[PDB]
Amino acid sequence: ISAKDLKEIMYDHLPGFGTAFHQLVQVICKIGKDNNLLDTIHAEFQASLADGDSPQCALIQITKRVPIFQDVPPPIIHIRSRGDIPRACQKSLRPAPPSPKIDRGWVCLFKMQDGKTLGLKI
Amino acid sequence: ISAKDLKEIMYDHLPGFGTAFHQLVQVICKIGKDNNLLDTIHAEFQASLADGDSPQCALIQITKRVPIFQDVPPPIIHIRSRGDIPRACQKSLRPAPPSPKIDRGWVCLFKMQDGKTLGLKI
Amino acid sequence: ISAKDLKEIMYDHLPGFGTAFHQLVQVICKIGKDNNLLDTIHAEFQASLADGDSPQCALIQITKRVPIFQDVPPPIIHIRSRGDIPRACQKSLRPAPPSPKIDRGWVCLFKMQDGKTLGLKI
Amino acid sequence: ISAKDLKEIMYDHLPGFGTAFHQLVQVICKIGKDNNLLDTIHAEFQASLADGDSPQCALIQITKRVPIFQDVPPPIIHIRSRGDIPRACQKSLRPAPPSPKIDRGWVCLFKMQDGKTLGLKI
RNA sequence: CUAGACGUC
RNA sequence: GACGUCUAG
RNA sequence: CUAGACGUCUAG
RNA sequence: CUAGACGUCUAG
Repeated sequence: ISAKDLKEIMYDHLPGFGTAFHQLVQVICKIGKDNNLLDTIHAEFQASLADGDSPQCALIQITKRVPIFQDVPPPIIHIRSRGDIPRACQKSLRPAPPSPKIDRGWVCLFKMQDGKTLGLKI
Repeated sequence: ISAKDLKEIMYDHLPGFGTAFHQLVQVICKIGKDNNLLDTIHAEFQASLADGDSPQCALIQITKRVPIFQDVPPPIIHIRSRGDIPRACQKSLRPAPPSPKIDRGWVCLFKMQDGKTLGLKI
Repeated sequence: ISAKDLKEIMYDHLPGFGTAFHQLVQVICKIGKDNNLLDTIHAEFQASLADGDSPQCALIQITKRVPIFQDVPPPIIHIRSRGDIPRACQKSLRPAPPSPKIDRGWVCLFKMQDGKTLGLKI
Repeated sequence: ISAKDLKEIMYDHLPGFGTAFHQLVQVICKIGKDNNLLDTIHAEFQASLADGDSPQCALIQITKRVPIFQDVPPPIIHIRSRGDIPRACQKSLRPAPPSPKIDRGWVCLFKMQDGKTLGLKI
């Protein structure tokens, strides 16, 4: 399975667009492709859904049960302005703690070119 | 001159915990113990230290300068989940080439019960 | 200044290997890198040395004088056994209090897979 | 294939008792066992048989063709008297060079507890 | 771990 | 500054 | 020269 | 164990 196919598959289950969970889909598929775990993640998403878990719940479970998400920091994405971040994410931005953890809700860190940093927290 | 004393000596010089180099210590000491070459391995480790080599570089020198590490394949270590691999090792896992060699940086091969196989590469 | 460069600078002034101060160097450089205080830490280290303080004293003064080490808790490090902690650090290990502070000598917290927790205290 | 079964497969081709070659069978099976090379060693034993080589010759072909036997030293076997060595081996004992190698005919080293040492050379 | 060469915003 | 590949210790 | 041997060395 | 190379000795 490809990262794009899993992204699309996870998306078709998500309500709205550009929410924190879409960003999390992006992060999960990115890191998962980077260490050849797309397969396992796919399996876990499917399991979780089949178990009656909501897709957001499933994604969170991936963050907690897939080992790579315990060891990687939330990815840093460089952006231009705070307005580049989708509106559904706006009210979910907050100053980053010393060690933000993916399995504790930290999807990514938005590092702006003027120095500012805002974390995306679920 | 025991595998444990050598393990402890090497660990005492290394930064971090559960890193690729700790695992490499494990492999080096296993093979050395298995063929009574511990003394040699030790001699080479301190010779390298005497050359100004980093402890990491020294372990690598062991693999390059002691001939047996040219002849044995990276060991296969069977594990249940990928989460049995230490956190520091996670970002060093990658698909194995056809004939991976220890003296080229391939510490070991992790065989997962789900079929997956990933090599540990420095 | 990069964390690795600062790490080597600080190491070059430290006696022995795998002491509590080596691990403390690792902690200081890790956190300092996590928020660009590398410059500040470097300046502080160098000023202290020029004033005639031992490098050990300089490191401790860092934990006391640089504000980040009063806002962050001692990092938690996952390891398998107590025998993974370097020998020079062994007699410096002890049960952790409720709120260990970096500026009070608490370098890191070792979390073992047996549940047990040991702090490294200077 | 276990070390004992292969030991026997190798024995069943050998004449006499307590010969240098029975001892060599032991050395080969030990080393192959220690580095999990029993399968390949076996494979070479029959390849040699398929060439029409004498079984003794076949074993020597193992020493020549599987690389590890260039790199592990002849094993030290501790004994009490020279009369502890099987008689068929007596006529093959002689002083050991600084670095005796298995692929050059040095099966093992007989070490007396008084310190004196005799090599077994085919 | 580190060095060299090359590629990418 | 962040990545990638190859090579070497 | 031929044939039996013993040593040394090389090779499988 | 086997084959080469080189010496040596013994015999015819």
